[PDB]
Amino acid sequence: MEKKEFHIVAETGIHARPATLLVQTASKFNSDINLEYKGKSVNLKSIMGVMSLGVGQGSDVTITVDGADEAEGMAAIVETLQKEGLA
Repeated sequence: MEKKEFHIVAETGIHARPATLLVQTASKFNSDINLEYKGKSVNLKSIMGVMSLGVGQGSDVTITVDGADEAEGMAAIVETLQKEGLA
């Protein structure tokens, strides 16, 4: 299991295209991937879950990756957050 904290700085927060690309990336892995904000956790492979969380600019979030491809899954997520300018 891998866990990492991130501070969201995009003006859009996790919404619109930045949110869809993130979920698409998460969806490529077999591990369980969860996003947690202010104590509530959602499946990062679910666009509905992510939208329900309502993560805006300045938010502190935690991502947990747990499974057979968790090393490359966490790495890919870190890469994607930085490439999209989310965190």
